[PDB]
Amino acid sequence: SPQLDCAGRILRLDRARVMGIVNVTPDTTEAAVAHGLKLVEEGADLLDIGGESAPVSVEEELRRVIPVIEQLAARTRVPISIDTFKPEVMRAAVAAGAGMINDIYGLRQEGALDAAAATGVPVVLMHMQGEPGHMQADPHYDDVVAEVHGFLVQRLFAAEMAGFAKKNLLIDLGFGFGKTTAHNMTLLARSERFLELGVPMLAGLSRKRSLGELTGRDTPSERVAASVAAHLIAVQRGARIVRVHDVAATVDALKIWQAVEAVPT
Amino acid sequence: SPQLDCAGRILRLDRARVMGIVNVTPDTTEAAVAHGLKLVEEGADLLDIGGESAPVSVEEELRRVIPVIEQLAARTRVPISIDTFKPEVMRAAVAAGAGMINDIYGLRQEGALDAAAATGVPVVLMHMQGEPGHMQADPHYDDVVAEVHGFLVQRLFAAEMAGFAKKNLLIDLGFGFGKTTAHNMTLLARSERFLELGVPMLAGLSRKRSLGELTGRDTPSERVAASVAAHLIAVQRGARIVRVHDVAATVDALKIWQAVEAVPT
Repeated sequence: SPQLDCAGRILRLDRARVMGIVNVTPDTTEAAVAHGLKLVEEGADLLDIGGESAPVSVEEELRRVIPVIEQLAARTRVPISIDTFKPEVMRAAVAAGAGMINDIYGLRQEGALDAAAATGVPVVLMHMQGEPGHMQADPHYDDVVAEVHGFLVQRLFAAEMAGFAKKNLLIDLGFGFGKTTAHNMTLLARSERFLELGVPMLAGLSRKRSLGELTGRDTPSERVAASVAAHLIAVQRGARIVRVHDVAATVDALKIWQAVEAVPT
Repeated sequence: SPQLDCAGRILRLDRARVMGIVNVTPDTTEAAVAHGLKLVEEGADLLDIGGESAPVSVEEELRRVIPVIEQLAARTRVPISIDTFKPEVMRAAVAAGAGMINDIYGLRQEGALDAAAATGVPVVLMHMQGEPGHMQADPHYDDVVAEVHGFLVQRLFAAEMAGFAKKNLLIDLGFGFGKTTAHNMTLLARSERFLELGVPMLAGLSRKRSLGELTGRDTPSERVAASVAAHLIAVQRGARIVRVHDVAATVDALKIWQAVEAVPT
């Protein structure tokens, strides 16, 4: 069973780990720092800091996330991830204490590939159809599994060629990003097939629109039970990190699961 | 796909069904009926009416549950189950419109076997160590799976000898009833073993103390996420009815499960 060296903060991947979501959007720094610490006390094994909400300028993104990373790094021991697709924010976040990069664009932004390689921290390669801010309105796939797989194969290849070590790579199937409810459930059901790529898999389905379509819950905050069910299924099918808003609820569910899995067959 | 004929109210078991818990305890009648109606609109496929809390006298148990069954039967189309171990309560409830008997004692109360046979409604044979009103302080099992199996085999045969048709029998592993948290997790993990009995399996772990022990939650109403996880796992391992307090939450989880399972492997 592998583990991540998150710039010195080790995260074992023998069991599923919970990544809490800390969005810094309008002081706002103290509120976000408090929010992360409260997620840690609820059981979060790591925190994901993001400054996007009009897309956010690099200067504003840096002003939003750097103080929150600096402070959380000094006030918790869990790995602190930076949720950005921009190379300057990757370099600066890591310099302020981030030990992981979570990139919705899959290092496809100009300079992101080389910048993330040079930081030496683990990087999550997400799949999305489209570009940050412009997701496909009518997503389409001949074979959503094969295309998401093919994309990940080539980003992983680019990462290796750009100088990455394999221990520093994760994949994320990117539920919700340019995908219908059918695409999402199909990827989730066949998600175990992506384990053949040999890197840990991160899954994020927290309060996603597809969960609401299936259950009829139009309000995202009413989608807690479905998110717990979704992340449990993702974990059963090989996801070893789950990115969630509802940390305590996900933590509780994983405890039931771990106890069930410990029984010898 | 099998089904229960609950005194004329058909309950299909092609997918897991949600049984809502309606406890009638001290106008308490109008409150319980309203609560039953609310569980139905939240999605409950059937309701379980019980008058126990100190053991309750038969006169009081009937005074509590009969009006609630009569009225709920007249205002919903769902099966109404009576949660009792007592023969008189079984006969009166079924005559008042109950279409199922849910028995913690496994028809072991004096006269229960013959009384329930004569009603003609499906009956849940639960396993418990101990007696109604006196639960075991230190439950023990050499082999909890084999012993729960052996018990259920014998209750099914005794029911067979009393005249039951198989369509009128379900089993219930009785999580929490004369069981440590460890016993519960072993039974839950290996619960698929009991599908060989050839009858539908009902699972109830809603807000149970064992979930609090696994998660650290002292408040039972703080145990929803763990109840959702437990019941999803129970359904994945063969339970086709789940008995729950948090109906809307469990329904939302089961819809996610069904959507994932509909994808072709």
